[PDB]
Amino acid sequence: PRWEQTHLTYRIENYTPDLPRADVDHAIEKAFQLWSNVTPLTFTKVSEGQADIMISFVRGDHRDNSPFDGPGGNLAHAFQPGPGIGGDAHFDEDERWTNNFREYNLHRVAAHELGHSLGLSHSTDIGALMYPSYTFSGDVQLAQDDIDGIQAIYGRS
Ligand SMILES: CNC(=O)[C@H](Cc1ccccc1)NC(=O)[C@@H](CC(=O)NO)CC(C)C
Ligand SMILES: [Ca+2]
Ligand SMILES: [Zn+2]
Ligand SMILES: [Zn+2]
Repeated sequence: PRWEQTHLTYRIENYTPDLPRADVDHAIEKAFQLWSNVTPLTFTKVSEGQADIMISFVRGDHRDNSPFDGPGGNLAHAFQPGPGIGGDAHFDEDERWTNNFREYNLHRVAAHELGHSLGLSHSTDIGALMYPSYTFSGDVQLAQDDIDGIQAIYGRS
């Protein structure tokens, strides 16, 4: 599954009160930048309307078939490209979201969920952003496995 268009939009529907709004926007815009730096994709943030990728902070049963589970456990989930909810990213509001090394760094999680929004599955490489359990090294960057995977779907910049 992949997006047919290379110019996509996203919208942050709501925000967690754990961080100032600017920090949430920054964390999300930098996560998209990681993926657009190695592919021909471009991302535009819209303030209203329906976007290709809708991001929201929600808790427990939130109208999809994957209810959240409170603090810890699953931290966020996303949907592969497609119509409707395809591409959407949901972050569990019951977690403590940070901008530093304390669990759990929003930018680090957003980088992994947007990989799913673009069509990636999980990696078996512990240094990869797409590994299935959270890791935080201090500096969020794509690993070779991450680069290889997204360029296999959209080509290289
Ligand atoms: C601290 N929680 C985790 O690391 C759990 C796995 C886990 C669950 C129970 C106990 C130990 C580990 N992983 C997730 O939340 C992932 C779910 C997911 O893949 N979304 O796309 C997202 C992270 C990789 C950012
Ligand atoms: Ca949780
Ligand atoms: Zn959800
Ligand atoms: Zn995942």
